[PDB]
Amino acid sequence: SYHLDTTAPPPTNLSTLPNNTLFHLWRPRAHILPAEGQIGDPCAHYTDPSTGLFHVGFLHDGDGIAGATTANLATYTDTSDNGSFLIQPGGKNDPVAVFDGAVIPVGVNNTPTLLYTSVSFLPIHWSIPYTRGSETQSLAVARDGGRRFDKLDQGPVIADHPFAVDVTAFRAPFVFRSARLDVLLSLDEEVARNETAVQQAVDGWTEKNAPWYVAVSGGVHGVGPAQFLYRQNGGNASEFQYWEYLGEWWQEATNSSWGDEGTWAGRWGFNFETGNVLFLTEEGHDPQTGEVFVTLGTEGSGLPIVPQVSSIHDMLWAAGEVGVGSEQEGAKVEFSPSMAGFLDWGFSAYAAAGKVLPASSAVSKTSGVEVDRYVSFVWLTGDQYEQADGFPTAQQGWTGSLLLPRELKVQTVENVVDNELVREEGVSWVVGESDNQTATLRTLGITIARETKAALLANGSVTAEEDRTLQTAAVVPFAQSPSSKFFVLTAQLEFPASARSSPLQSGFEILASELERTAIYYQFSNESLVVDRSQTSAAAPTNPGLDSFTESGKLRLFDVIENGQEQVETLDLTVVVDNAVVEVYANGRFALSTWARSWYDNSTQIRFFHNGEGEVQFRNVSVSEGLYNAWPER
Ligand SMILES: OC[C@H]1O[C@H](OC[C@H]2O[C@H](O[C@]3(CO)O[C@H](CO)[C@@H](O)[C@@H]3O)[C@H](O)[C@@H](O)[C@@H]2O)[C@H](O)[C@@H](O)[C@H]1O
Repeated sequence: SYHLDTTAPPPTNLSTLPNNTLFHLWRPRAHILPAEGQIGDPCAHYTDPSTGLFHVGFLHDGDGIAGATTANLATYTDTSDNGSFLIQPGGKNDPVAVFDGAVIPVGVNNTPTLLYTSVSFLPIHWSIPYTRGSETQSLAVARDGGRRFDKLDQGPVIADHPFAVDVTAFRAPFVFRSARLDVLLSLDEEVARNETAVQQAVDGWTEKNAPWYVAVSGGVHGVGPAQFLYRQNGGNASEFQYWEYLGEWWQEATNSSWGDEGTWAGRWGFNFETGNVLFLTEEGHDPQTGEVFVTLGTEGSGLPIVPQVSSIHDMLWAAGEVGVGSEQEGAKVEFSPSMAGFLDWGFSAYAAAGKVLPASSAVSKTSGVEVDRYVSFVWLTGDQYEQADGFPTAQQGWTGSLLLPRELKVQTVENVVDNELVREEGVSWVVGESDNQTATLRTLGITIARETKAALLANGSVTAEEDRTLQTAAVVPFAQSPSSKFFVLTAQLEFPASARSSPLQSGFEILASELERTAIYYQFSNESLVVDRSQTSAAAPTNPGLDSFTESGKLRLFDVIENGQEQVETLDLTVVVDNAVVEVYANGRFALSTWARSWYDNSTQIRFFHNGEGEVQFRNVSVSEGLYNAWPER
C-alpha cells in the first residue's frame, strides 16, 4: 500500500505505482495542456472573426486535434468534454490518422476552415520508404462556434505530393497571406527583378482579397528537406478546391546546416517539419511590410541511422528574403535565409505553431494592444518524442505540455560595437545600420505574450534580493526562497570584458534541497546559457525515464555602449518555473525550455551561483511566487 509522500524518499521504481498516482507532482498550472492524457503538436490556431475569441488547437492522444478558446490570452476554456476534440480520424480521407493543420478564418461558407493532413497509412518517417498516399491535405469547416470541425464530404483538396517527387514527408499545411508573394507572382519575371517596381505594388496591396498560400513541410529522399508551396489556384481568394503548386520555395542539402560549423542554428537535418511563415516588424506582424521569417522543426540523426528514429528535434527559425524563381525551372519563388537561430534551445522543444493575433481580436482590444501580433506556441514533448526509457506515464496520467504563448517580432540590439563578435558568419542576426563604430542589429525577438506575462505576476508575492557581486567561488542562498515550485525569477548579470576569455560560470541554483538542485548559468567558454539537471531529481537515478542530461543554448552578449562607455551587454534573465516546466528567457531574444522534475516539496531554495572564474555582478534580482491558474473552469 503506497500513498504518495513527497516529503519522503521516492520509491526506487516509479513505474510500479498505481495509475494516476503522480498526476499532480510535476503538473503545471499556468500552461496549455489537456485535462489529462498526452498532448502533441500545437496546430490550428485562429481568431474567430465572429467572436474575436482566439482559438487554440493541438493534437491529443495521437487521435486528432483538440481545442480551447481564450478572450484574454491568459485563461483558457476547453471547447468540450471527453477530450475536447475538434476532429478525429475515421473519415474516408483520414482512416488512419489526423495530423497538424491550419485555419483560414473566412473560408468555405465564410466560416473558419481547417486545412489538415489526412493520413491513410503508417508508419511515416524520413528514414524509411514513403508509402504513396500516406498524407493528403483535406478540408473541414467549423461548427457550433469552432467547438468541432466537420470534414467536407469530398476527397482531399491536395490529394498527392508533387508529381514523381520521392518525398520524405508531406504534411502540416500552414496558411498565410503575403503582399510580396502576390506581387512577385503578379509581375513579369523580368519586371519583378527590380525592387523599385515591386515595393510600389506592395503598397497598393489589400489584405482582404489576397490569395492564401500554403506551405507543406517535408523533404525529398536522397536530395533534401524542404517546404512545398501552394496557393489558391490562379490567386483567386475564393478558390478553395484547387491549389496550384508553386514548387519547393525552400530546400537545403541533406543534413546540411546554417554556417559552416552549424553553431547557431543546429542543422537543417533530414526532414523539415511544421513550418510556419511569418511577416514581422519592430512591433508585430504585417503581411505587407514585415520581413519574411519562417519557424520550423528539423529532424536530425547521427550515424549509423536508427530506422524510424530522429535523434535530434531542433526548433529553429530563419529570416531572409523572397525572390523570383531564379532563372531555372525550379520554384516560382524562393526563400533565401539571411540569418537563422533557435526558437527554443530545449532538447524537448519542437513543432511550434503560431498564428496572427489581430489588433481587432477580443484579446488585443481588452488588453489595449493596437497592432497585429504573431503568437507562437512551442511544444514540449513529455517523453522525449516517445523515446523515453520507461517514463512512468501510466502513473502520471498525462504527457507533455505546450510552452507559454510567445510574441515574435523583429528585435533590435542598438549601440553595439561592430566587432568580430558581430561580423561572424552564419549567425542569428544581421547588421541593420553601422558606421563601423556602432551598429544596430536585427534578429528574431522572443518574449512571453504580454497578457500571459502580466497574469503570471498579477497576484504573485514579490521578494527582492540585494544586488551583490561574487568573485570567489560561492553558492549563496537567497535571503528568502519561495515555498512552492510556482514562480518567476528575474535578474540581470553584468560581466566585465575580461570574462569573455575565462571559464566563468555564473547563475542560480533553483528547486533546491540538500538532496536536489537545478543549476541555471551562463558560460562564456561556449557562450551559452546552461541548465544542469544532473542533480534535479532525487528519483532520476533509478528511473532512467526521467531524463537528466544537460540543456543549453547559444547566447552571445555583444560589446556595447551603455552610459557612454563600452561594456559587455547585460544578461537579462527571466526564468518561469511552472512546477516541473522550466522556461529560461534571455534578452527578449532567447528561450531554453526543459523538464525539471524535482521530487521533494522542500526542493524550493534559490541560490546565487559563481564558480570563482571571473567576476559577476547581480543586479535587480527578484522573485514573484504563485503564478496563476490558466484553466479556471476545470
Ligand atoms: O514512423 C513511425 C511514427 O509515424 C507517425 O508519426 C510520424 C511523424 O511524427 C512526428 O511528426 C510531428 C512533429 O512533432 O508530429 C506530428 C504527428 O503527430 C507531425 O504532423 C509532425 O511532423 C515525428 O517528429 C516525425 O519524425 C514522424 O515521422 C506516428 O504518429 C508515430 O506514432 C509513429 O508511428
